[PDB]
Amino acid sequence: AALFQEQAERSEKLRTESYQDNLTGLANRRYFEMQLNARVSNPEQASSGYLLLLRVKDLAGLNQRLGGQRTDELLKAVGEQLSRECAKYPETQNLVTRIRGGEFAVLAPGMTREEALQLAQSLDSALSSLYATGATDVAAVASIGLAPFAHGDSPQAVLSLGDQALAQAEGQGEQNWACLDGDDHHAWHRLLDQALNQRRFELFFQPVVAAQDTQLVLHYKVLSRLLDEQGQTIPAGRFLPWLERFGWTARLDRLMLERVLEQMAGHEESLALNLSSATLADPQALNKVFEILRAHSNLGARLTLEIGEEQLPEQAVLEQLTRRLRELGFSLSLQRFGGRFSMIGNLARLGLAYLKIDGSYIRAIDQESDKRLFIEAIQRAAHSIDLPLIAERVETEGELSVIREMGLYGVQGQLFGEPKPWG
Repeated sequence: AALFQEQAERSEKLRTESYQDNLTGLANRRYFEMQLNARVSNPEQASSGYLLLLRVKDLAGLNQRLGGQRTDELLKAVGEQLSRECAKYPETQNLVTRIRGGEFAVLAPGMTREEALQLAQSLDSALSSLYATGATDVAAVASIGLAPFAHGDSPQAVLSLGDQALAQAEGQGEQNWACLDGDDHHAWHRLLDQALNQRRFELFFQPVVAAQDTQLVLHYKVLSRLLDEQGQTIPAGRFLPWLERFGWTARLDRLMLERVLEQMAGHEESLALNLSSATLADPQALNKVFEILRAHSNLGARLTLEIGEEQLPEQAVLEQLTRRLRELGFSLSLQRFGGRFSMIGNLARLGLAYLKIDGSYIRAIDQESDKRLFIEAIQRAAHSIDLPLIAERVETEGELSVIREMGLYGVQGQLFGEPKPWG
């Protein structure tokens, strides 16, 4: 659509102008902070992990002794070297940002300290190449601080740990890095291998309603809750990253799909359900899934699968996945969508039930222009292709009225019910 194509550049220009640091291409502090604030809040995204704070040694000195232009060039030079080291860790993806000239950060949710230690050294070792290069004249180049943050730690709290690490690193004339101070690594292992075998995850449901008619329910997202010794539940956030460090994620989709598939034959409502990259990465349990889908031909209409915008395979494959699905009469959509159209290309070609907007963009839309603006930009470019839009993490009576002003299709979030277990 010659139309779509204009509105999908106009929307991506508007991402970059808003959330992209122009120099390095990395996220701006604004975006970054929106993520931290928005992740801690979210039971399914939080929050064990690590924080990287890097400050470059002697900004001022560098500017005098080398002048602004060759200084700017330098931070480009590190943006890169940061990304390069942070590739190995996917969770970090999209979370590498530059706060202030000379200072950058990476949120690495669900990161092992040992991983952190290794990351710092590799990064530190890699960072020095710049000095030799002639890029900087300070040999130590930059200071590296890694703060470990527990989940349930407020973002402000999380940042504060980071400042200490950087400072700790700074007060060290031997090395340039540091990290503050499992567990337990094997307890999680055993607890999880176990619960999977024993089919011991519960099915939680969150309502998704029409934005126009709040009373009108489009579908219930099925979230996951791990059980523990006392049938207490544990939320996707805490445990998910542990499935990954262990490779058991596909195990879960497979389970959580057998359970949904049965339970749906208890009623007639419409559901929605995650589908990991790790089930798509593997071709063995991936295909399992279609077979499960094939047997239950009947419910394809009532079920809808959901990938994270980050977890996408190649548009080439995606086309394959979206199609092979439609054949089974089942629907597909995207979640944690953040306007990276350039990545999809073939979107209008896919035939998605909808896109669920990462909700990091929703919180305080009424009150925060740049967000409201960026989304208006998006609905417009997905209106054209009659691809419905759903907002996650709507909590406030206000945020809602702004979406009705925006004419999005639908809403999900604390405002319409936390996730619970109704059938």
